[PDB]
Amino acid sequence: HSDLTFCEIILMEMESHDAAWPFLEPVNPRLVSGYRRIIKNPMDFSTMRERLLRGGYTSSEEFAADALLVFDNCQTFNEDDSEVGKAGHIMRRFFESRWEEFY
Ligand SMILES: NC1CCN(C(=O)c2ccc(=O)[nH]c2)CC1
Repeated sequence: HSDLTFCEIILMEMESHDAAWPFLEPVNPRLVSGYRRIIKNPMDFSTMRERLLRGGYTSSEEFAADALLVFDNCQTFNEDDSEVGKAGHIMRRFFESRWEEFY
């Protein structure tokens, strides 16, 4: 129970983060040229919210995997100095910090 409750705590805190804006909704490949081709497994906070709400995480590890996928995707598609990339670095470091401060 504590696994998914912390997952809920951190997910809520990421969803409400100032730097969360590139990750609140799935990237729309029709608006982002090359995204479909470059990013094999899209992931975003709302998709993680949907899976978490639907009970779809077996362990806290799977939730962390989806989160890390959000940020791996971000770093794969965006320059580190891009606005989305910079936000992704803030969000990634935030996630890793929060994750480690519990686990
Ligand atoms: N509604 C938001 C605004 C724009 N937005 C991006 O531009 C983006 C995010 C991640 C990425 O990898 N590439 C582009 C995220 C969705």
